[PDB]
Amino acid sequence: SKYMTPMQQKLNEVYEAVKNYTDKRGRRLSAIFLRLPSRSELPDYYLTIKKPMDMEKIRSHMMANKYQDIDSMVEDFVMMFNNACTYNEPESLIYKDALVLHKVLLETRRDLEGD
Ligand SMILES: CCc1n[nH]c2oc(=O)c3ccccc3c12
Repeated sequence: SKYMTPMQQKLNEVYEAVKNYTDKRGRRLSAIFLRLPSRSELPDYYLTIKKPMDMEKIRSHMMANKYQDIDSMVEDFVMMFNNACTYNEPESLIYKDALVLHKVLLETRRDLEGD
């Protein structure tokens, strides 16, 4: 009950790798991605993005034990970063940060392929 299954441990490790990542200056890139603002605060996002995603949604799904494999969680992260890179321009910091975290995600999945 305290003890997570191997799949649960792996899901958590991937999630935490993205969440905890800090650049060389100590900035936690996940900060902005934790929770989307509301429809009144970010209207153009909701009018243009088909499938809203934030890390709270991912975390809630993980904590409900609803991901069956690592690929399913990775797909939600990838959706989130592609959403960020669709809504925001390439010159923007949120776009750039999404690309870094997307690399962190994939590198973490690859680092754990034998686990
Ligand atoms: C202002 C917050 C923000 N602007 N553009 C965004 O794109 C996103 O994909 C996203 C995902 C989770 C939390 C915030 C944002 C976001």
